Amino acid sequence: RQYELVVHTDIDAAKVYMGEMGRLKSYENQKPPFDAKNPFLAAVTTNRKLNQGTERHLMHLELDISDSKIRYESGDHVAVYPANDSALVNQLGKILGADLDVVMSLNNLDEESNKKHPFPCPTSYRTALTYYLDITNPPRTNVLYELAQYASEPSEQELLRKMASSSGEGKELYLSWVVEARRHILAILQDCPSLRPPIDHLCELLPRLQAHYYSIASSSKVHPNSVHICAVVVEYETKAGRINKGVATNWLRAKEPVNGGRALVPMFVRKSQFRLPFKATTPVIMVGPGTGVAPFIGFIQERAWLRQQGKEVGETLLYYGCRRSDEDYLYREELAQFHRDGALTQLNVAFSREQSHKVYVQHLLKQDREHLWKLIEGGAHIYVCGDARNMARDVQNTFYDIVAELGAMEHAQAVDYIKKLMTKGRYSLDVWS
Ligand SMILES: Cc1cc2nc3c(=O)[nH]c(=O)nc-3n(C[C@H](O)[C@H](O)[C@H](O)COP(=O)(O)OP(=O)(O)OC[C@H]3O[C@@H](n4cnc5c(N)ncnc54)[C@H](O)[C@@H]3O)c2cc1C
Repeated sequence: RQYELVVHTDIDAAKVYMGEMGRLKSYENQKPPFDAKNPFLAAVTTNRKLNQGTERHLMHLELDISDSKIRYESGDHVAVYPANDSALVNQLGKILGADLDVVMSLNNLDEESNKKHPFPCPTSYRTALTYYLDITNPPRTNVLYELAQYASEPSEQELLRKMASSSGEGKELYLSWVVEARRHILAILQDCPSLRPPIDHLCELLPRLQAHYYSIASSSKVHPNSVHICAVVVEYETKAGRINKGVATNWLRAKEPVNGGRALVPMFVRKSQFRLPFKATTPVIMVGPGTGVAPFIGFIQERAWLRQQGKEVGETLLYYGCRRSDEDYLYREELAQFHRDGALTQLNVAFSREQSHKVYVQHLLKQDREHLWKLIEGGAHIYVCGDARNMARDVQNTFYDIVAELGAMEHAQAVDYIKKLMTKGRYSLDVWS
């Protein structure tokens, strides 16, 4: 293996990592500048449910960044360093027969290597499993390969070796049993009960818990000291009878502003190129169904603020979409108000499940082809946010058709027309999977 275990049975508390990603005690003793290595622990001042129905949980959070000196603009992303579910960590410690509160360090056997440890050390197994390791995604084949030796029941050891191998059947079993069944490490330990790996080796094998990104849903012109997040919680039943929970979204959902004690979220801002036009008079066309509406809430807040200040602001159009108006229409109240006040020139919403067939944002775009062409020819900026798997492409193709038709040009010329808009920064995307 790559690291050797050094147990610290008599270490001073002040020398022990408790979840910080960078410098020891940086989470507790907060000093700017705040960035990825020194994230700001923002207090959650608001955490509320956005959707009307109960099929899913969509939430709006407001993170207090006052005194952080952090600067941001609508369009930027906010990264958060989440924590795993404490109950899940507890289950892992129990099934492994390990004392999670043991403080230790895993040191690279190669004393010259720049990578001295697998994560911040010294630290306890509980802390590592909570803040530093990924214990929810399907383990890679290499992890299964190393774990097989620890399964004392021959049949289970054979199963693990098979799924970690390159045999035809082995690959199909891994695909269905680990990947498709979404079996995380605890699920594997439960389904192969003879598997008893030492916790320190397990901590060396698992991947690191990663920062998760969200599109800031506020304008710094309106909320300079608060960063807002709009997110859908990930929670589903697996094909193995278990309930899997997305790490960051369930961690955020549990952040109660609230005995007192503020709910803190370690975060940092990652600058993007997704930006409103330099001139407020320039029109904007925003397309963002579902949580893709996130950055546009900030855009609209900003355009509304500018109008309120007394500045001239161009047309501001939003093409939003949800399943049902009484199920998951995000920011329905806020958007209605912005429209009523004139901040939002047009509020076009596609309710995809209110009829037998699908009605999506691109259907509304095409039906508004005339005005959209007028706006585009006039210098308007187009923005698309949300699903990158199909929505983004479908929307792009719709703009191709609009330009080809009303622009009286061939598809090829339409593609070049849109591509030039992208190079000129007039067609921007903020999509994810
Ligand atoms: C630049 C950028 C901006 C983003 N902005 C936003 C935003 O504004 N709002 C927002 O809500 N999200 C946003 N996301 C998505 C966000 O970063 C997270 O991926 C999402 O919140 C899920 O994280 P999690 O920690 O809860 O899930 P994780 O624990 O990371 O788990 C996610 C994984 O679970 C699996 N999964 C999810 N649902 C199912 C299912 N039904 N069945 C089987 N497997 C499933 C997939 O393999 C998925 O990759 C953005 C992503 C990027 C890259």
